[PDB]
Amino acid sequence: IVYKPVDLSKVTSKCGSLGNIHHKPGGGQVEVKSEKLDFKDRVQSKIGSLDNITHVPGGGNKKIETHKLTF
Amino acid sequence: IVYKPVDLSKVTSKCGSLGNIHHKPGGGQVEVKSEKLDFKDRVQSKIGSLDNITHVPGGGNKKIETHKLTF
Amino acid sequence: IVYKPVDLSKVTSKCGSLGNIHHKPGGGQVEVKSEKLDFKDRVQSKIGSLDNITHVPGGGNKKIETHKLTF
Amino acid sequence: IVYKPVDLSKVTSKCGSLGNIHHKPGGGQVEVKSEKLDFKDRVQSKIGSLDNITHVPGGGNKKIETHKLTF
Amino acid sequence: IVYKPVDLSKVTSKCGSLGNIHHKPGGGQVEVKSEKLDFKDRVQSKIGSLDNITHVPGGGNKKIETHKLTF
Amino acid sequence: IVYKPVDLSKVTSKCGSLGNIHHKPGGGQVEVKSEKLDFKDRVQSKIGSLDNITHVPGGGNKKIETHKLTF
Repeated sequence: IVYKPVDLSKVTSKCGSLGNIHHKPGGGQVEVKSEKLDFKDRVQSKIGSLDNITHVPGGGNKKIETHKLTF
Repeated sequence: IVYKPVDLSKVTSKCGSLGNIHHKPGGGQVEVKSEKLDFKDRVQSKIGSLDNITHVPGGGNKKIETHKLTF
Repeated sequence: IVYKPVDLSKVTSKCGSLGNIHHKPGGGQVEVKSEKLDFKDRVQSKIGSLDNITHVPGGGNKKIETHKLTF
Repeated sequence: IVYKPVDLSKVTSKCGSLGNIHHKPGGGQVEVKSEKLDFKDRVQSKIGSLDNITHVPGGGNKKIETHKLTF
Repeated sequence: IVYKPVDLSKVTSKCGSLGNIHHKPGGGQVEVKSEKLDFKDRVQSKIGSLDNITHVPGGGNKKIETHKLTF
Repeated sequence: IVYKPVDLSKVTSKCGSLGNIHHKPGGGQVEVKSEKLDFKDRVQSKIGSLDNITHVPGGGNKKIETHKLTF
């Protein structure tokens, strides 16, 4: 008996933002005028911000491999 | 007995935003005038913001492999 | 018996923000005038920020390998 | 003779107001205008009050346990 | 002789107001106008009150257990 | 003779006001205008009060345990 299985395989994930091109983003003009507003609860505001924000709770890998030879 | 299976396979996921081109996005003009608004509850606001935001809780890989030879 | 299996395989995750190009981002103009606003709860505000922020609670690897020969 | 009984039991009372959620109660508007009323006997009045009041004359526990071995 | 009874039981009372959600109750408007009323006897009055009131004279637990071995 | 009974049981009362959430109670508006009222007996009045009051004449525990071995 000759037992010579070969694994050359690939298992791949490419997830999120990959290989994107952003050429001169936000070259324009933003004007905000606010006089006398009242806010009674939470405010989240972004004006002209252009941040890059990444969250990756994923992307984990398992390899499990079992060999048994019983004579 | 000769046992010689060969695995050259590929398993691939490409998920989200891959290989996109954004050329001069947001080259225009944004004007916001707000006098005397009143807000009783949460406000979330974006003006000309243009952020890149990526969340990936996915993209995890499992390989499970098992071999037995019984004689 | 000859038992000579071969594994040359790859298990790979590419998750988050990879190989992106940002060329002259935020070259434009942001003006904010805010006179006499009132805030009774939490404010979070970003103006022209352009931050890079990464959270990676993921990306963990397990390899489990088992061998037994019983005679 | 082997006398090995086992009690892992639970006797539980959950009585009154438990695990309730009250989100922004009384967020509205109450106006009371009274000009020239006359009251010849006891007045008890609540306007917009929103109190929490708890009376617990109950909720007591009794355990009685008795063993006898007679030979 | 082997005497090994097992009690894993649960006896539970859940009485009153449990696990309720009240979301923005009393968010509206109440107006009371009273010019020249006359009251000859006791007045009890609630306007927009929204109180939480709990009375629990109940909710008591009694466990009685008895063992005897006679030989 | 082996006499080895086991009690790991629980007797529990949870009575009154437990694990409740009150989020922003009484965030609204209360106005009381009273010109020239007359009161000839006791007045008890609450306006916008929002009190927490607890009375616990209950909640007592009694445990009685008895053993005898007679030979």
